[PDB]
Amino acid sequence: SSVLVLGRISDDPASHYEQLKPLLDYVVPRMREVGIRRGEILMAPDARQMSSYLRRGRVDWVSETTGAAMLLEQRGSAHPLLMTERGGLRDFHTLFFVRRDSPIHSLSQLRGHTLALQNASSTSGYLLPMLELLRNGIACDVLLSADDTPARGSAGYLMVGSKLNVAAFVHKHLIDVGALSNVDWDDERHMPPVFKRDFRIVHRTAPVPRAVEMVRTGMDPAVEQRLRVVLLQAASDPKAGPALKRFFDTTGFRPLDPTSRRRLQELSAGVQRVRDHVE
Repeated sequence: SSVLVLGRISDDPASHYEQLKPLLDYVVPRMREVGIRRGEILMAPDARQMSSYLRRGRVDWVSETTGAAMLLEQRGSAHPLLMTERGGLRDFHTLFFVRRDSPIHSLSQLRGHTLALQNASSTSGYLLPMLELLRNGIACDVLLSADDTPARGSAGYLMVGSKLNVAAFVHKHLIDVGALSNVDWDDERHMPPVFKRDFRIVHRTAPVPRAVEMVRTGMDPAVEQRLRVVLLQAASDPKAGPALKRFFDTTGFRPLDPTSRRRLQELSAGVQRVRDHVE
């Protein structure tokens, strides 16, 4: 509580540490006037455990994609501070893709076929695609392995972890359809051009805001206000551009406007619906 703890949900803590530390080092000295003296990094493996840390006060601030953010909010653990723009983009969406040779040409044809998804905390790799299926009445059962097959008339999904794995499993004929964000699609670490050229897009979800800064339930109001101000000013401060670069290429923060708020509400309902019906 004289300590500011920055975190994120992470399956690779050793590598995401470097993305958080620079910005934290920029932030902490500018927070002295509200009682902050030092900064710490605490990451968690999924949204459930991050919520626990949030609720117990072990983490103060996380920067997340908006579906993941709403998981945190729904679990009583955090609330939005600022909207975050990354890679020059305020928004993103999910796309579904197949091998070009695939008999699949539309979302509806997922019925009877498999879907590669990322992890349960992924906005673009889990929450958006499942929501889209729910919306189209397309049942999707968890499959246990790559030998497991969907129900006739339902889709089934296989959790493969990484974004590269979604692309890999689909390229190699192990799964019929993959889900990635439009942004991951043009990112060569996650969608290698040797795979991409064999793929075809068959469906796009509506866009959502890309990311949000969230702060924990019970944060002291003054610390909250000052962190907000600091982050708002960081964008236009050359002393922060390198750290912002590292902070998932953050190119912008902006206030929660009524539009972004209602879009988060919409998203939250949708995420609550995924959660309710994929328990």
